[PDB]
Amino acid sequence: KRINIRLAHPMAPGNNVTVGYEKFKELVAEKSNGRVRIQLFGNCMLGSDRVTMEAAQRGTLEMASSSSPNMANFSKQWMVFDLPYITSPEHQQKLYKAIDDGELGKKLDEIAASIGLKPIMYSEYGYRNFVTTKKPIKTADDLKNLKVRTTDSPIEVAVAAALGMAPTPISWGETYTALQQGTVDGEGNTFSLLNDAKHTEVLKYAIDSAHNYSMHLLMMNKAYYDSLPANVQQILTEAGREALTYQRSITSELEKKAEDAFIEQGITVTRLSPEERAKLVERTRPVWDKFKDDIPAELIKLVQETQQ
Repeated sequence: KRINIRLAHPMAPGNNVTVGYEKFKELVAEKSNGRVRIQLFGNCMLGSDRVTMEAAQRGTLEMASSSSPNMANFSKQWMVFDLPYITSPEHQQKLYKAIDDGELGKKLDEIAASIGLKPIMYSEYGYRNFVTTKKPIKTADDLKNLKVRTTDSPIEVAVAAALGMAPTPISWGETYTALQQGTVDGEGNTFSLLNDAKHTEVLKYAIDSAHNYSMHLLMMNKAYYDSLPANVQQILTEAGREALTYQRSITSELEKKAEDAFIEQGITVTRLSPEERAKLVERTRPVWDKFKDDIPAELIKLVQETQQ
């Protein structure tokens, strides 16, 4: 008989992550001649990122996708990815290869297995960049004393404080109002999201700080995966790997288009000098020490090895 597999995620129609999951669904049905069907539950239809991931861990749902920062709720080891300047866009190809094929990908599988999960796709999300409403930012010093919106992420807060900024955690839904009303001076996020949410309407300045990286992790319940016939496991594995090839590339293209949209809307986008980049790196490096007790040195090293 048919195998029906539920996949919950929090993302909206047309989003880079949502569309990777559509390709995954398509590829599963092709490779299986229709025997296996992924049923998509996007847009938090089955609950928040956290609720649907816990369902996947406990086995009341087959698959779910969570952002790498939210995965830190299940194991703080996932914070390795959030550490400021642990990776940079220059080296992304080597990062993907390590995650997909390498010792890094093996270590992550171990971590996922310890919390009841099997990784299927490490969907690209991308790098966050600082933006402001009124205060020109072109250098690392321009950041000092900025009131900046953050999420609840510990690393986000510490990065802001390390740079001399005053972090204010504000929910996403409240952030546009806060910028418009001036309770914060700026934020840090992807160009794609800022453009898609039209934060660009209130922003005037951007720098290519690339000070945080994230992914969206599609996981299957490990016991469920282990209960499947080898040919089905391989279909899922292959489909996720193949879907990821497109999703990674689509994400890059969308980010380029978003940056173009910033410039078309009159936003000044400053490409930081080597000197200024070096200042952001060195100012934020002390954050790693604040979090190293929950992040194994071996995992940090594996990620670092992808950047050389």
